[PDB]
Amino acid sequence: YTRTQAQHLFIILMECMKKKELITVFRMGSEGHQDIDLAILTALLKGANASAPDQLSLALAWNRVDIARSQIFIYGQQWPVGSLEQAMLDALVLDRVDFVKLLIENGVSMHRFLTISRLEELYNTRHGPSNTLYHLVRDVKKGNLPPDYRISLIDIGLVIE
Amino acid sequence: ISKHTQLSPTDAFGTIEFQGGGHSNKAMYVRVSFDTKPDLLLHLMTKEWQLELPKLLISVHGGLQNFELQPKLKQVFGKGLIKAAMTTGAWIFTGGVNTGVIRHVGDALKDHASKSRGKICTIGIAPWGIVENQEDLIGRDVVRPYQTMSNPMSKLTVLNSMHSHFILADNGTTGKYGAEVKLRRQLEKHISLQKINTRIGQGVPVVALIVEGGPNVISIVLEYLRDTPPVPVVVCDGSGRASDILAFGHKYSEVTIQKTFTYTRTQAQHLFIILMECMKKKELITVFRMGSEGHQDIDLAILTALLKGANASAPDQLSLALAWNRVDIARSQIFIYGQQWP
Repeated sequence: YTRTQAQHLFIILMECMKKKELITVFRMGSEGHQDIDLAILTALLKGANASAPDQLSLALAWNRVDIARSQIFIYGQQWPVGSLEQAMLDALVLDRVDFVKLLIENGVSMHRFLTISRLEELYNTRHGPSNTLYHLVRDVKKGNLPPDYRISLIDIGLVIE
Repeated sequence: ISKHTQLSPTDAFGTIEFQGGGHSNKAMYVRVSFDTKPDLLLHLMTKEWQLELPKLLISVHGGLQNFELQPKLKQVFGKGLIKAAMTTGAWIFTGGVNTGVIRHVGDALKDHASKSRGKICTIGIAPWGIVENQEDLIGRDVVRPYQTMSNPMSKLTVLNSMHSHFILADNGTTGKYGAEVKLRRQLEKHISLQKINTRIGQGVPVVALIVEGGPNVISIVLEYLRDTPPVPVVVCDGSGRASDILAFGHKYSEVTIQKTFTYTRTQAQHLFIILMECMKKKELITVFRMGSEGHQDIDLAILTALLKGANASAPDQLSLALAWNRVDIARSQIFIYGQQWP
């Protein structure tokens, strides 16, 4: 295939095999990861060499619940304190029902998570699909509203009434 | 010290709501001394908790470390245990904390509860010194919320959810085991002698289930086999612990050069004396293997071991099968060729 044994690519080949922690091989029925789409995504989580919260954030961004279920949520992960709470808040803002269910099943409790400030933050999000809450808040509290306005829980009570 | 503690009264009983899980599960609990008489415990469990007297008792002795069972084996084990505990009105005695085989029992209960009706009377007998929150449970006869979140650096373990009742026994210490084994064995002995509703004269049958284990699992198996009423046990092979060693030793009854496993103090220390005593009393051991031997269903393996383990006559076996409401068990075992009914 090359210029006989006189010319070889063995130096670069052995350097690559020295850095073989990142190589992923996809074989039909021989090794694991029989799905190539799983082979690509699982290589990205370990290839980033980041913590569990960063892997969970990446899986949340990709909207792949099974990837986080089979890889991120395993035995002995040692989440930092206050990380699952932030993951739950991010999943709640981005409208990820499957991740909310998975985080609920894996330890987090809604009674301690929900505070007044967190609910205020939830009511003033920009992610997710469109909604008509701003028009209702404008219609309730007088004819005029400032542009850069934070919607307080009093306004939500007024619009509910 | 030489057990110089204060004999204070009990101050923790009621019901706990396991906050955090996706299941709304209630669990009654009491905190009693480890020297409490079995009769009073049975009175509490029968009259205060409104539990009917069981037709069967199952002990789930296993390893303490968080081992992992391979797939296609833990699933069938969980399904068989659930079916045996649900079709037959029975109690399950577990460790209680969320470590070892108790986690497997917990997820088996959790998977069943999402598909079928009914409740399983799972009872956990755990020491008080290992719970992650000794506080948050002192409220007497009042619902106390409990958190299932696990902190790996807390050096303790959380109470396993999906358990119907808890018996928290304390010897006064904190952070060590050994305060519940004797009480659990005494309660099993006292409930075994309890009379079933049938007027034949037979007590509640008791079986033991072994998954994973350790050096003390051989000791408790030997103690079960040496009881004045013998108690059958059931073991598994795909665990990788002394249960697998026991299953291997079940074959070739009376290979002594295979006593090296880097698991105990070399060849100088061995459990071969107790192992060979258990293999001398191997008529009660039952081994469940996937596709190798017979009894491919573990729920059938448990029930068939109880009929032969009682060493009773055909009428008593038929009465037991009638009480368990298992027609197939009597059809395939009791009604065979040459039974000689009185």
